[PDB]
Amino acid sequence: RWRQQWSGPGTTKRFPETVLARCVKYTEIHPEMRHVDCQSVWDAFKGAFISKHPCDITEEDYQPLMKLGTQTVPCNKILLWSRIKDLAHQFTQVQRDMFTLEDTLLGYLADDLTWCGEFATSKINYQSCPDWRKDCSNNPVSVFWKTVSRRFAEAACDVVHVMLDGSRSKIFDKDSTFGSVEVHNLQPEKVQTLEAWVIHGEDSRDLCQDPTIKELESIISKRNIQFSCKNIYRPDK
Amino acid sequence: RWRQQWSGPGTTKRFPETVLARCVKYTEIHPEMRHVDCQSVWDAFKGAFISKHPCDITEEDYQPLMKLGTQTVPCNKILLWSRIKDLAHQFTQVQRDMFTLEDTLLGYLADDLTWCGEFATSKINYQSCPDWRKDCSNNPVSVFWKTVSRRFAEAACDVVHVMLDGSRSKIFDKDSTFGSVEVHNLQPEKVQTLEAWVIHGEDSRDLCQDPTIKELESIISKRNIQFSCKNIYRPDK
Ligand SMILES: COCCO[C@H]1CC[C@H](Nc2cc(=O)n(C)c3ccc(-c4c[n+]([C@@H]5O[C@H](COP(=O)(O)OP(=O)(O)OC[C@H]6O[C@@H](n7cnc8c(N)ncnc87)[C@H](O)[C@@H]6O)[C@@H](O)[C@H]5O)cs4)cc23)CC1
Ligand SMILES: COCCO[C@H]1CC[C@H](Nc2cc(=O)n(C)c3ccc(-c4c[n+]([C@@H]5O[C@H](COP(=O)(O)OP(=O)(O)OC[C@H]6O[C@@H](n7cnc8c(N)ncnc87)[C@H](O)[C@@H]6O)[C@@H](O)[C@H]5O)cs4)cc23)CC1
Repeated sequence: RWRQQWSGPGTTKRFPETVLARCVKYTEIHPEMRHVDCQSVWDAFKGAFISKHPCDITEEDYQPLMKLGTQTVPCNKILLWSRIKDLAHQFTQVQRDMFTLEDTLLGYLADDLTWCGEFATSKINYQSCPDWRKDCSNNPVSVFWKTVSRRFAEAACDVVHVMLDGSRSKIFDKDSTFGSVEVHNLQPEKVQTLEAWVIHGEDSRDLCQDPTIKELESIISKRNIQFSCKNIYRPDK
Repeated sequence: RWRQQWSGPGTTKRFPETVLARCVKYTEIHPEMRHVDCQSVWDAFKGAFISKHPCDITEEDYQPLMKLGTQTVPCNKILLWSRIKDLAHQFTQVQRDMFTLEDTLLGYLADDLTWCGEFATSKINYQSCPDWRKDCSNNPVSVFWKTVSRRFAEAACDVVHVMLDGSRSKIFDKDSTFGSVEVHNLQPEKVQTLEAWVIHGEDSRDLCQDPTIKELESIISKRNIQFSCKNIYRPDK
């Protein structure tokens, strides 16, 4: 390998223009967030990773951006999800009431983008960016999602819902973002119940009996939060 | 996390003095290598990782050191090993004929040490060093062993022996240094046979029938190298 050769795709083409345009469009769907200066938002985003080594990013790097993208969503209307992105977002696009992280400004900005800096320059690396597994874990994208997913989980309250893919071999994966960051940052003072919606892909079983679901229950119970689980048998309906 | 916070142990206490002393002692066990200037060897070693980000090390970083530690060992007398370090080295300490990588100068120098640089300084990081899995793969230690193990495998010829731990659940592990670097760098022009010695830990089975051993055979066969396997039932004897 050569210096700064990473295994992952490079920064999304036209990433600066895309983030700015997404901030502009979000400010229009959500009159609550028109107080946001989108050029300031982008500057803070760029400042989090530019000129920094893309294997050495910190949560504090994103703190200016978290401040400018601070957004109050009803803490009792949070939808977490794991490995069922399409249905989770179609669900909140109908409800319009419930919020996934991608329905917040910061999640919307970053959704499906990749980015990283060419260290020791002020330039964006369009050639490759670190892969979390093969290259390094503290890369600009992974650190961003770890930090905003933790803050999203920390803000939830009352009954927190999580949509899970029942057609998977690991319905609950302790190593996912949900299993490794979000579930452990639910605050028992604010959160009374974690309710899992296990979406079936035809499986007549009670997937709340699945061993990974029982594993999730044990994690939740040890945090002094109650657990609830429901089968959703016909995702269509 | 904070900047340069790694998950692995810091550089071995007194690492510079240890590497130098080990080079001195090796030059005395092996009159063949007294042409080696140990201060030059250490300077090259230090130069490979000092002032470089410990998540961005390259094979070329170690090329000055490889040159100064060039060592000819009989290519037909190589012993590779995986997960049976103690017996493999007791074997070559008796034989004195066969060489593991730790019996070469460079392997001897680094054996059981850890090291890394504080990036943007010329100082050694004694607090922590990247863990290959949790932090980043291209760290000074992992890159060193990947590079010297590849060159060791590239130099082998005729019948190459590999000692393996038959008491393990994965007798052959495709992800080990042996499985992922060494076996794929055996040169079919030089190497006629890879012979596995599967050491038993009381298991009367033919462990050459093990599925991971058959997996190894398939890898070796696809490289146009013959395969041989032997059970060693009484490691004591
Ligand atoms: C002891 O310390 C261990 C803690 O280390 C954490 C482990 C997770 C890691 N996060 C990401 C890393 C990453 O590199 N990229 C590109 C992401 C892109 C989008 C997102 C999003 C998260 N969320 C919220 O979290 C739940 C969904 O996320 P889930 O992971 O549960 O569901 P899944 O369908 O499996 O993933 C979806 C995408 O994310 C990628 N993905 C996941 N895991 C990855 C990993 N380990 N490596 C590389 N890709 C990873 C996957 O390839 C898919 O493109 C939801 O409730 C959201 O509220 C919405 S978007 C996350 C990442 C940060 C560091
Ligand atoms: C698609 O690209 C994938 C290629 O990526 C490679 C994967 C392997 C990695 N190598 C090391 C990484 C490392 O961070 N450190 C501290 C090492 C220390 C000593 C050595 C030595 C190798 N050898 C020759 O190789 C065979 C034995 O080695 P084996 O691995 O087969 O047997 P095992 O008993 O399991 O390991 C023994 C020690 O090495 C550590 N160990 C292994 N694997 C590791 C890993 N992935 N992460 C972190 N520790 C790892 C393990 O914790 C034990 O302390 C022999 O025939 C030698 O000739 C003699 S010393 C290697 C490393 C380099 C990058």
